[PDB]
Amino acid sequence: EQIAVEYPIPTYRFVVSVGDEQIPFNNVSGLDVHYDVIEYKDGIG
Amino acid sequence: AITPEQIAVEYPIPTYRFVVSVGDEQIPFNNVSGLDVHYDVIEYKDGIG
Repeated sequence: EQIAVEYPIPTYRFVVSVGDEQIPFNNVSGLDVHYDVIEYKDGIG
Repeated sequence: AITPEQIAVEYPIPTYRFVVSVGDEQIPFNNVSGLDVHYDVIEYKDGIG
């Protein structure tokens, strides 16, 4: 009983601080982590 | 309509799947090359052609 449901956080409820001061921004993007892929192949498969 | 046996019999073989044995042991490898046979050429010319 009492199934609990949670919804994701809205995207507009964010606060940005640069250095040690808070600056009201309008849009922040690009916080991505990217790793290269190294591949090695042998003759036997 | 071509069956896999027909491909095994008549089609050419690719060059990416191979096994290498060194002495009495098998060692995986990434690239093998240089398996060439070369002969020298001996020439002799006559005065009449």
